[PDB]
Parts: sequence; structure tokens; C-alpha cells
Amino acid sequence: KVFGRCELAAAMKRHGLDNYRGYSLGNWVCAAKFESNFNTQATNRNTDGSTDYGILQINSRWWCNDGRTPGSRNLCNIPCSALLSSDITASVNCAKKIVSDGNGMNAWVAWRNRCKGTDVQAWIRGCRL
Repeated sequence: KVFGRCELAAAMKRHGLDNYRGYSLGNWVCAAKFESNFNTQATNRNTDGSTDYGILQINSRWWCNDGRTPGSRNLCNIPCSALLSSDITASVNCAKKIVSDGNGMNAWVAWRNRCKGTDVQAWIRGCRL
């Protein structure tokens, strides 16, 4: 599924991401936009044998099990396939653990390169939240 911008904003706010750990909703929408362009089925294979899954491109080396990543850990206790669903619940819950893992949103490279320090409030424009 490909979310509309405000549609995703609403979904994320509904799952408690607005201001979570101090990160405004705009940050999450911006991260999602550049990580997967709002596509829940987005996948990116890495050169280390791991793969990034879903709307927030969660990595298989530590967060989910895709059964084909060496010395992988499954800290979010879920198959990576669950992160490709149209329902973002699984991705959001896992993301909440990731953002609290000692690096803030820096864990998402696209957020750091295209969102950090910008006027992220713009990503929420036109949304009736």
C-alpha cells in the first residue's frame, strides 16, 4: 500500500508517534517519505546480507527475522514479512524500540540526511490532525 501524506500522518499520530521521545510527527512522516516514499512493501537489500523492510525500512540484522541474515537477532520478535503489511502497527511498535536504542532517530539514515535540522513541520501541512 502507498499512503497519502496526511493519511500516513493520521495513522502515525493514532499509533502515538507524535512527540514520541521528543520527535514531532513531522519527523516521522519525513523519515517515512525518504526511507520508503510511503510504500509499505518497500524493501532494500544491503551488502552485508541484511535487508531493510517496510515503510520505515527496519533492518533484518537486529530487529526482525527474515531467516536469511547471518548472526541476526530478532529484538522486535517478529518476522520481517510482518513489516510489509498495509497495517503499520508492527512497524510502529518496532520503531518505538529502535528510536529508544541510544541513537534517537539517527538510526534512520534517510532521516538524518534529509530531515534532521530541517523545518519538518512542513510535512504535516494540509493535514486535519
